Amino acid sequence: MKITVLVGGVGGARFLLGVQNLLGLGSFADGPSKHELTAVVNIGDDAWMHGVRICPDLDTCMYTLGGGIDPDRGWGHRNETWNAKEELAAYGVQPDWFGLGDRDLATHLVRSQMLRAGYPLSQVTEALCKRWQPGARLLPASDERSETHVVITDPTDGERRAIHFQEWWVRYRAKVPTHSFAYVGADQATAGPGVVEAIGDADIVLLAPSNPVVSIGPILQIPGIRGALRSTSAPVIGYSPIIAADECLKVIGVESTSQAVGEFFGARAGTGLLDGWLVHEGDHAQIEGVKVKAVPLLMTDPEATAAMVRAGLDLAGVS
Amino acid sequence: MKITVLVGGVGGARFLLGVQNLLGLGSFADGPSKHELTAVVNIGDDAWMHGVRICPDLDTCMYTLGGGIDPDRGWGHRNETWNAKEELAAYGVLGDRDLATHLVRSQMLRAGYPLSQVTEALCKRWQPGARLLPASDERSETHVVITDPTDGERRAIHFQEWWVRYRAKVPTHSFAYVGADQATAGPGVVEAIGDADIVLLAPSNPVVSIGPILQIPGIRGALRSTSAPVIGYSPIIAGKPLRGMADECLKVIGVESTSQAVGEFFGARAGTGLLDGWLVHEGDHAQIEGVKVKAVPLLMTDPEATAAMVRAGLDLAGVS
Ligand SMILES: O=c1nc2n(C[C@H](O)[C@H](O)[C@H](O)CO)c3cc(O)ccc3cc-2c(=O)[nH]1
Ligand SMILES: [Ca+2]
Ligand SMILES: [Ca+2]
Repeated sequence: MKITVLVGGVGGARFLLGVQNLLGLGSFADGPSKHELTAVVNIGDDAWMHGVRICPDLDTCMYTLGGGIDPDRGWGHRNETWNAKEELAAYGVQPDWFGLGDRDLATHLVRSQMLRAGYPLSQVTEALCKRWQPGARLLPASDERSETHVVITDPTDGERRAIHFQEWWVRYRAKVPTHSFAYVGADQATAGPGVVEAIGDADIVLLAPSNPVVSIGPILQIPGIRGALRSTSAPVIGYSPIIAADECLKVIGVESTSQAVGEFFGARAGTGLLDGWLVHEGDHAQIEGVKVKAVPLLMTDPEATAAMVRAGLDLAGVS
Repeated sequence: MKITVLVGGVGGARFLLGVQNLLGLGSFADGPSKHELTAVVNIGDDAWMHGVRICPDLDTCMYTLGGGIDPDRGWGHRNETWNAKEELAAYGVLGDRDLATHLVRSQMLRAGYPLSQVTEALCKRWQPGARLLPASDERSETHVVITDPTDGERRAIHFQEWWVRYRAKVPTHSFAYVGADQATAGPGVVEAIGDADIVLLAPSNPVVSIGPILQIPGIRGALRSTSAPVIGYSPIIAGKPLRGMADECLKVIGVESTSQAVGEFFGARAGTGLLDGWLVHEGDHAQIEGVKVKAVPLLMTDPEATAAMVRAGLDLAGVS
């Protein structure tokens, strides 16, 4: 009936596809729907760039579930052109390191016009989703600003500087000496409309195998959201993103193992979040209070991920 | 060595090229010129659209004098795409290269820069070889008052919406210059009109291209008082197949599409009007009391023919 998933990045979007294929939602609708998919989507990477508002995780989910995503980039449109970006370069304006594709820009333009006219992000997203018809509710973790910053040592002058996550990841490639993460605005952000209720009324809550520190983690920094998870009746099942990201675990000093990431989220039995923790084939993890089972955890295609989604329901004991 | 031109539309940009060709400015420069071209540019078609500020006449002048216009289409960039517009259409609500200009312009305006300075910043890239002064740094947007067919009410529509959607489809009652009364003349505009050796009104549409410049407080007063001669060019070209058609915007204000009527619209400086001279196309006549009228070729076939057109205006004014 009702399943809620926390997501970020391309992995979160690909996980949602697996849920949809499993329950006949969205593009995979084969007859009358009998379940509802709700995604709580990271806003930590959102940024104003060139006077327009970029919501990468919401867009990636919207584009992916709607059949518009670039299969080889994982972000932005299929058949994208970059003529507006080329002309911005010809004007010599900055930032020159962030790619605003022509098709993509229409999304940013409509979004920005609505937000400046007072529409909250949740409403903008549903307005944009009417065109894409993703077959899932894409809820921004908040309608208020909550942006992940990165504290680095700047290589041009050796000075400490905070840069938005986008500049750290897209411009520096996570290649600069990096000291910590800051979730600027998280404590002052309210849980987005429907977010607490979606976590509270779910039959199960799933954590997509997205980046733990900078995709899922920032969702968990919104005060209302972490409490909903601790207080909800539904089982909470996490998927480990460690199959062998590594850069962001290092910054907060956590090992890059399914065991360490499991204890990063922690056990509901204690002060933590998880009731179950699924890890990849051949991987072993043990958390007291957390049901751990090793299963195939590679999102090869919507069919393989659907099995991944099933593995979580089975461990949660939910039908 | 100082010539000021009021301009709007594609005709205004083509006229500026002729001035540049005559005085060796911009693209037609050989060695450093000793003349200065200043354009006073209509802002009446400017609009916020899709959250960005679109300024059509300033951009047309900037792209044209900067050599960025597509020679075989005559409008817009070379190698222009319309993919963002395609997606805007799919969303149910504007060239891709064009959008870059709007993105840069809007960021500057929202950061406190006035339109005059925004224009100077964009011109560093285009280098049009002319000073492009917005008629005002305040909003003054030309609307058209229609009878709306959903409810039969008078409604003001932005001229650009009227032009594609409502023109010739519903009763059209008047023009309104929204914001004009609260607008001041743009920086350097009054001084450009006052210090010129000659002021030219390009053969743009008189009501909605030149006309709205004249609604900006201060600009009409500068025109009446300047010591420079004021020479207007008629936009009426007779001899077309089927005798052409009447200008639709002149029709809204019930003015005939003749060089005589457009001349009387601007009127004579000797009276309450604006012209010292009025050039009409060969084979055409106008007689207005106080106004020197001469028929000469008035087709902007190429910068060379436009250069001759500009030369005739200096000759009519008696300015070297
Ligand atoms: O590495 C890049 N990632 C780009 N991304 C992806 C984005 O960086 C994501 O924030 C991270 O890739 C992690 O999700 C975009 C996402 C959008 O919604 C819109 C535009 C972009 C542009 C880029 C880009 O130019 N380079
Ligand atoms: Ca707040
Ligand atoms: Ca009525």
